[PDB]
Amino acid sequence: GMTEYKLVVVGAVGVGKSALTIQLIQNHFVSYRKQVVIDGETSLLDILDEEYSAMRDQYMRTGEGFLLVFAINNTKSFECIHHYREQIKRVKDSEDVPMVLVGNKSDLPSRTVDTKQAQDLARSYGIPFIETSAKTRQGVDDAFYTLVREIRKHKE
Ligand SMILES: Nc1nc2c(ncn2[C@@H]2O[C@H](COP(=O)(O)OP(=O)(O)O)[C@@H](O)[C@H]2O)c(=O)[nH]1
Ligand SMILES: *CCC(=O)N1CCN(C(=O)CNc2ccc(Br)cc2C)CC1
Repeated sequence: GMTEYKLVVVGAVGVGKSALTIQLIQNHFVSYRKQVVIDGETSLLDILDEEYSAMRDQYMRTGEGFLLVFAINNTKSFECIHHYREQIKRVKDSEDVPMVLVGNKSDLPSRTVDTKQAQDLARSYGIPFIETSAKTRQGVDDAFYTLVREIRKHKE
């Protein structure tokens, strides 16, 4: 009776992909599944489980929506976003794939990527940007819920 969405969290190593997922589900900071209610509608999210790692194309292809995560104190991680977005476009064979740009570790003061640079990038890609902290939970439900909204809009 309930929609199920396969979400992929992608980004450079140590940007907080795992921590974001654990925060979402367990509300704690040290596939995975969670049911959420968004706009009145219950959905089951299935979040599929070194500088950076390249992910299997077949794995990427199973995602219905993607969080593109970088860490706001890691400029190299922000550089990687382009490559992950290009991989998603390639494997999904579409310029229009549900995605959100996520700038993580917003609780840290050592910032090297300005909110405005990321805002401008996300505008160029035509996607929402959300600053998050896996540590404080700031932004976390917003990132995932916004992604589900993107998926639902795309399906309509
Ligand atoms: N301060 C802070 N540290 C974070 C945040 N998210 C992740 N970390 C830390 O960053 C490191 C890498 O996080 P991890 O989830 O393993 O990154 P992944 O490789 O992208 O899955 C760990 O030491 C985490 O505790 C966050 O929002 N704030
Ligand atoms: C900073 C992030 C970055 O430079 N990249 C580029 C490499 N990459 C890929 O995902 C592309 N490589 C890839 C993927 C699947 C298969 Br099958 C084979 C290959 C070579 C990670 C992001």
